Amino acid sequence: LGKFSQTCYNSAIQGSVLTSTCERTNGGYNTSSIDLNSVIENVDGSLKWQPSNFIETCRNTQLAGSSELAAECKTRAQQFVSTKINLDDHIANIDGTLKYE
Repeated sequence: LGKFSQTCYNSAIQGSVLTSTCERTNGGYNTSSIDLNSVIENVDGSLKWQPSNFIETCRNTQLAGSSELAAECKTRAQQFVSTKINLDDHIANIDGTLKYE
C-alpha cells in the first residue's frame, strides 16, 4: 500500500499540498498534486490518517527524509510539539497520478 516513493522523485511539499513527478505505466513521467488535508487529522498532538483539516491546527509542514512528513501540531495543552507521519502508508502512484488508497 502506498510507497509511491519507489517510482516518484523530486518530491516536494508546500502547505498541505503534496506535489511530485511520477512514472507512467506506459513509460514517460507525469506531474500532479493532491491535498493531504482530506486524509490527515491531528489527534491530541499527532497526525493520523483521518480527515479533520489538520493544517488548521498545525504549521511549518515540510518534507522530511524520502517519505516522512514532519510538522508541528498543537496538543490539548495549546503547545506546539514535533509530529510526523509516514506518507508511504496510503499515498500511492497509480498510472503516474497520485491517489490515496
